[PDB]
Order: sequence, then structure tokens, then C-alpha cells
Amino acid sequence: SFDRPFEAARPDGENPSAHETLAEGGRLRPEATYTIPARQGRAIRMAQGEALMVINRDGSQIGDFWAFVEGDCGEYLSMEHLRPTLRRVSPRPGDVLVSNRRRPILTLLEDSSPGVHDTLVASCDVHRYAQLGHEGYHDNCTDNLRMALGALGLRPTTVPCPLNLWMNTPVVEGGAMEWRPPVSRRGDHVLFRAELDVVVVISCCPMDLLPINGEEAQPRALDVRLRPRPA
Amino acid sequence: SFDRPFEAARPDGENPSAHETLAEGGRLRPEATYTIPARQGRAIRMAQGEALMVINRDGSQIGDFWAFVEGDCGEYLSMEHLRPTLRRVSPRPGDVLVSNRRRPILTLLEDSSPGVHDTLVASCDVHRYAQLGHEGYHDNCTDNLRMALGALGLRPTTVPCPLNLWMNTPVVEGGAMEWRPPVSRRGDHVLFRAELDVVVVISCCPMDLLPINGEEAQPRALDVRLRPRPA
Ligand SMILES: [Cl-]
Ligand SMILES: [Cl-]
Ligand SMILES: [Cl-]
Ligand SMILES: [Zn+2]
Ligand SMILES: [Zn+2]
Repeated sequence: SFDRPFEAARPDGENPSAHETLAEGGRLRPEATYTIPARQGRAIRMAQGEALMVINRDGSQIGDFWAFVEGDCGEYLSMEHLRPTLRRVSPRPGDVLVSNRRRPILTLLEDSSPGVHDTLVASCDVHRYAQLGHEGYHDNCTDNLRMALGALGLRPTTVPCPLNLWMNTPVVEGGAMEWRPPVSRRGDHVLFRAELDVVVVISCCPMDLLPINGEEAQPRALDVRLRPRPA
Repeated sequence: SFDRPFEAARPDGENPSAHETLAEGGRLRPEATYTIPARQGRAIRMAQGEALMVINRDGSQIGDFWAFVEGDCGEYLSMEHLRPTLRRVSPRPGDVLVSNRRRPILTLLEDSSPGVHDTLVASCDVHRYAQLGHEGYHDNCTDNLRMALGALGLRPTTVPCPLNLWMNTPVVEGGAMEWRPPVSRRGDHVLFRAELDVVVVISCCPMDLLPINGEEAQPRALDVRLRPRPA
């Protein structure tokens, strides 16, 4: 039961994502690797023309992925706009990904995996875990988004649908959906080029009551590397 | 242009939706038939337990449909939460439709059509029409949402994905999406029961450059009728 209005920016609990940043201002160094720990989220600032590599180190982990325009969290990578622009349910290498203004925000340059991702499913939240029978607080992607932005002094005005990297949620004839383990492999990566200055947020999904992060249900970390704009 | 922040509440143009309401406060007289004009949007207040018929009078018209919690436009019927809750891409009669808090907001009670509706595609907007080659302002569902809420003194803080009633844009073999004419017929209706006090918004989609409102590409009106809460 709810006794207050919904607050997009307010976390329902805490983990180290509230206080720990990857680097000052989210500005990752060239030639460095960084890690989003298991069950946590982090924000990353990109300049136009830079490219971000996201690496599924252990091979079965989902990365809930968002991007916001620098200086405006009201404009963001938008799944419901991405789909009509591409005339496709999920992106492939070469696809330009748009914001809620239908302008380019990112390009998916590379994907070493079989290409299975999800754009249909909301980020997990305390309500999802309560409905799955969990008692007490559970780490969750929506809180990780809120905290990761907060750690850079930013405030979302809405929770967009994530791009669920490596998530395998097939829709079959009839419209039904299934929660299945991923088909990615150890070390698979995706590479995104920024088409605008952006703030990217990645949450290492902590879902451990369904097999979506692997049959073992043991959430793991993700590694990232930021490439500078080409010479 | 896009050197201003995106504003969820700000219409990009005007039509009579800015001004004209169905009834005072959007509070419909029970059992009276009202009409949302072609190309326009209107807001409708419903008390918990009341039900709303939406009638595709001419049979090929799409209705972009939203619902917000009364007193809190930050909580809304949410496509990306609807789908994991139902384990289905779109709803069918009997399905309880959830908000972005994963609690019931509406129940879909009846659908006389074959049950084809879209939950995947953003509401049309000025950017969509520009990209389809249109010159100047085109009526659009996003502006209709903004105006319809504004006409009641309300302001949205985000533009949720609509529930596109009667829209036939299936995901086909291999992941592509197709834009097809509706499979609804003259007089088809849906019936929703409010599970909370809500503000419903319906836009009669003005899309006339694709056959989604029928092969003739001639946008039409939609009728609505409220029934009172039961004993
Ligand atoms: Cl989930
Ligand atoms: Cl459209
Ligand atoms: Cl397939
Ligand atoms: Zn998650
Ligand atoms: Zn429309």
C-alpha cells in the first residue's frame, strides 16, 4: 500500500552506488578499465564521438542500460521511440538509437554476442521483488539508476525503460513472454558511440529469483572502457 | 531548438484540445455518450470502480490511451511494467493493467475485436511527422496528451508510452515490425474498469501518412461512455 506520490528520483534503499563513482564526474580515463560491481549501478559521462565498451566479463550478466542528454535528464534513450525508428524490436550493429526527441543519441557499433537483448521489460524495483516473494529490501536496477545519477549530483525526472543488455526474454506466437537464461558468452562486449554528450547509466541487474542472469542465479559484475573520439 | 531542455508538458502546437473539455472537470455524466473529435485528445476523470467504454465508431481508428493516478501524474499506466506482470506483450480481457508501481490501475474487461493492440510504439509527435516528410505543424498524439491534461489544469512530468488501441504493428519472424491496417470493425469497443481514482487521456491518432488508421488514411473520432461504480 502506498501513502505518498511516486518519486522517480528517490531510491527505496541504499547500496554503495549512492556514494561510489567510477571516476570524478563519471569521466573515465583513456586506456583504463572500470567495473560496475555486481548488484550496483554507475554513471559514465561521454563526449560526442567517444565510444563505450561494455563487457560481460563472466558471460551471463544482464546490464540495464540508460542514456541521458548531458544537462537534460528529460531527454533520454527511449525504447518506445527506438522501435518505430528502426522498425525493429531490438538493435543490431550499425543501428542508430534515438532519444525521446527521435534524434540520434547513440550508435550500436559492435556486438560480439548472438545479438539477443531486450527492450520490452521495465527495470526491476522493490515492487518486483516483493511480488516474487522476497522479504525485506532487495537491490534493484531502478534504485541503482537513481543512486548512480545522484552520485553525480543529477536527478532523473522519469525512469525510462532500460535497454536490457544480454537479456533473453523471448516473445512467442500469441504474445506470451518467457524469462530465459542469456545466450552470451564470457567476455562478450557491446560498443556504443555517443552521438551527443551524454550521461550513461549501467546497472548490473541483481535478479537472483529468476534465471535471467544465468541458471545459477548468481549476479556478477560488468567491465567498461571508454575510447576517446578518433583523431 | 534542441538547445532547450525537453519539456514533457509543453505542446509543440495547438488544436481545440487545449481549450475544450468533454464535461466540466472531465467528469462525464454516467451512461451518456461523448465524442473525442478526430485528431484531438480529451481527459476523463474516473472514480475507482467506474468503467469506461471506448468505441471505435467507424472501425479503423487508433486511440492512444493513457491513465494517470488522480492527484499524481508521476504514477501512470506503464507499458514496460504491464508486460512483465502479465508475461504478455499486450493485454486481453480479464487482465489487470499495472502502473509504474506494479499495482493495479485498470482492468481490461471487454474487447469485441480480435484483440490486436500495440504497447510497443511511442505516441506520434512533431518529430515523427517531420521525419515522414510533412511540412509545418501536424496534429499529434503527444501534443494531444499535453493539451488534454492542460485543459484540466494538470501537467504531466513524463510522456508515457501509450496503449495504442486497435493499432496493428506486429513483431514478425526475425524481429522486424510492420505497419498494417487495423483488424477492428465498425463499432468495436473495449471496456476498462478503474482500480484507482484516475485521469484517463485518449487521443484520436491523426496519423494520415501511414495506413494505421485504415488504408484510406482518413482519421476519425472515437466515442466514450462511463458507467457508474457497482454496489
Ligand atoms: Cl524483472
Ligand atoms: Cl507513429
Ligand atoms: Cl526469430
Ligand atoms: Zn534488474
Ligand atoms: Zn498518434
